Amino acid sequence: DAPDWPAAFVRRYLDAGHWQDQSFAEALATSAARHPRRIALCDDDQRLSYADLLQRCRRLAAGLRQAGLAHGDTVVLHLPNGIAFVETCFALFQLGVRPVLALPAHRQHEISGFCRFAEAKAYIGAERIDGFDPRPMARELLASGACRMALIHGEAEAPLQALAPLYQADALEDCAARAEDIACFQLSGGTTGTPKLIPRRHREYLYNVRASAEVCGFDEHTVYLTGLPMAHNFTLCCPGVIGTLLASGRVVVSQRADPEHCFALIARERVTHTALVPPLAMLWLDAQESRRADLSSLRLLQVGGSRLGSSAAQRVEPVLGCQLQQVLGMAEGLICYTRLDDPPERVLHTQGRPLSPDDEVRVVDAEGREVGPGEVGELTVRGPYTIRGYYRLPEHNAKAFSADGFYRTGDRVSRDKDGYLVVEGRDKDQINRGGEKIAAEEVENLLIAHPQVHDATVVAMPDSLLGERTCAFVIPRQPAPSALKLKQYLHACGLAAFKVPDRIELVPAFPQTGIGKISKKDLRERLRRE
Ligand SMILES: N#Cc1ccc(C(=O)NS(=O)(=O)OC[C@H]2O[C@@H](n3cnc4c(N)ncnc43)[C@H](O)[C@@H]2O)c(O)c1
Repeated sequence: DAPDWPAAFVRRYLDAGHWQDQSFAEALATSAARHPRRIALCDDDQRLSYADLLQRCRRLAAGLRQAGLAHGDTVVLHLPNGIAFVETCFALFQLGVRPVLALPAHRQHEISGFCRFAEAKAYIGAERIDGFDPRPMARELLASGACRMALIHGEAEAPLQALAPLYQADALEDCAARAEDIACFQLSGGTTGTPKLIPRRHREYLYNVRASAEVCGFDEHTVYLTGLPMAHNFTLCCPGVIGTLLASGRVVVSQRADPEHCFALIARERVTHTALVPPLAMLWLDAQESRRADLSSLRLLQVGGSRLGSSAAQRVEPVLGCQLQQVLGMAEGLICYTRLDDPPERVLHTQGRPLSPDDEVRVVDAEGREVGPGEVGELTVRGPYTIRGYYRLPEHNAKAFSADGFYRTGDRVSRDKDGYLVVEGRDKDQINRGGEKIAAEEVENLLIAHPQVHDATVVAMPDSLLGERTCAFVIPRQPAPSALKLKQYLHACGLAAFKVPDRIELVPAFPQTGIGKISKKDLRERLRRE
């Protein structure tokens, strides 16, 4: 069902001290006991101390148990960023009930799939999420038998049930979860959904949190803004919301990543840390009048999910006044971080080095040969917080994991002389133009350096004579440059002639994935049909 680490690995990871003997609920209880009255979590109106958060989680756990959720059950958790997300997560952790961590952007196709694949006892959602009313969907989940109950935070009508009254139960003090148990199902973030369920276990996911918190300098004075969906691995655990809580910092909830909102929130709450994907970082760097906000509290911006090119990376410290950290991560495991004392050569041009000393990285060619230093190949990895299989997916798992347990990421990377990863992109985003390979990131980074370019993305399109030609989609800043002007600019930059895009499309926006990454797959489909 959930392939485990072989015994030799379990022993090593315990011996090394990576895997400790606490579940998520116990870890939060321990943190809360260190600083019970300090504010742990705040939104626009509500501010919860560690002690009140813990008590609210224990009461909700009692109410969920009364509603029929039992140790070993699964639920689909589909909430917007907020206090209820945190409370519900940790209440389920306490009960040993596993949440599938659905994104706000997920809709009926995904949510129904998750409920059915996991045999979820409940859907837990809100009266509104990401501009969508999920309540008709939730009623259809019940009517079709996708789940047995549907709990809604907010107003709803029968046969949906209300989540808020379950907080009135007497606090449950016991914890049913074991450190070796599956704690939750993360979701894959590939380009061919429906997302796959990723079993994360308490002890390994907590190692992910603790090690990330140390690398990122989290401490008691960390004020973390949720700039991405809390359900996502980056926001939740790297070090994320849970890392902040376990460091006894304070989490500031936001349901929006636009700089007009977030910059005011940073000034009001004296935010110190956040994490974004590159398209959102570009919005923050290009914020106009909003930059009048007092951002002086900001200490660290993590950027990952997709590569932040050096042109944009170089602007972070001058414009925002904070340190940059680049992060390569995946919900399946491996995180790579640039370090807080790393020189600019690493921070501007790489996506970090592996989090754990026991992360085993192999970069291989199509034949499975390990490539030479600085050469590009497929990233494969095994380690102390990287899964050995997706949940209940033996057929796919036989293809996605090597015989010796390495996860095949589908990412193309090289490694520099110090072990830092440099991500070319996804395997499917490669470009072969008449036999000449083109690094899309090289061309994109040059375009993004242009003063009237906001963002740029380069994809392949079919061509009878060359097999593939290239098309750059470019979001301008006014006054917008023409395709011809950008081609002249790339020439002035020294770009090789065959790397200049055959076609340049000026557009207002790019199609995006669930947490805001650019969907190159959607752009290629748009070209293919045309
Ligand atoms: N801390 C942390 C953290 C950060 C991001 C994710 C995340 O993005 N998870 S993910 O499961 O949604 O997607 C994974 C896939 O994103 C791509 N990718 C991610 N970072 C990339 C980068 N800096 N440069 C280029 N590509 C990157 C790869 O293709 C990769 O396989 C996460 O889980 C944790």
